Amino acid sequence: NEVSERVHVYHILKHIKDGK
Repeated sequence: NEVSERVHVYHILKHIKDGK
């Protein structure tokens, strides 16, 4: 499913790069 796969990959990069 296109919605399920893309939301998962966007949250991993947003939390590590912006948060640290």
